[PDB]
Amino acid sequence: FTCPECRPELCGDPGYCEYGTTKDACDCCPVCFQGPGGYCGGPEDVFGICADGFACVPLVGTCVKIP
Amino acid sequence: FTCPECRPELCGDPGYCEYGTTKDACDCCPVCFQGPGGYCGGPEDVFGICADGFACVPVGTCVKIP
Repeated sequence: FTCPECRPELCGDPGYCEYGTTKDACDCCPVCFQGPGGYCGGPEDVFGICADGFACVPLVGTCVKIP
Repeated sequence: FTCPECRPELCGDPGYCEYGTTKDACDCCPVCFQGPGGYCGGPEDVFGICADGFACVPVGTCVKIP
């Protein structure tokens, strides 16, 4: 899948989020940061996007802090 | 592609969901429904998931079903 045109108005809302905020893979809309040890990866990072200092690790993977 | 099994306790918090709660793509993590007019679908509904009585309308937008 390649991303069709974005419109800032359309985006839903993730609510407040503890670890950070960031845009969607094509960079269109904001979503929340996955915490440490929480689901991530998947097609289009649907399962999460790791907060800064953390990297998605598979066995789809999970957020773990790098050195 | 397909889903691996998961740890329920793991899945991150989705927040208070004005339109309601549903399950994962892998049927594991809880998720909030997209409201009316909000972004809808894409690969695996990554973009959104329209609430019962609401349909993806082209990617697409949730539009109330009469």
